[PDB]
Amino acid sequence: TSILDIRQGPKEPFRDYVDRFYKTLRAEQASQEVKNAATETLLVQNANPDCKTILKALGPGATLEEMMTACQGVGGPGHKARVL
Repeated sequence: TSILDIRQGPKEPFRDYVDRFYKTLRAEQASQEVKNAATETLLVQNANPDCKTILKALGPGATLEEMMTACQGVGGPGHKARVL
């Protein structure tokens, strides 16, 4: 029931990931250093690796739209041969 549980699933869309992130955040919006703790940085940090890279390129203060746009860009399943 922690924000950690909020991760960027493989088959899970970024939207669902954000919903969870914001769901847990609002579940107990608080931390030992919320100020120092950049929520956005948490989502990105708690986000996949590639997304992290894409988010890194994004900017130190991208918008949800930009975050979702980059996430949507992230690679994935793109072929016939059923992925492992």
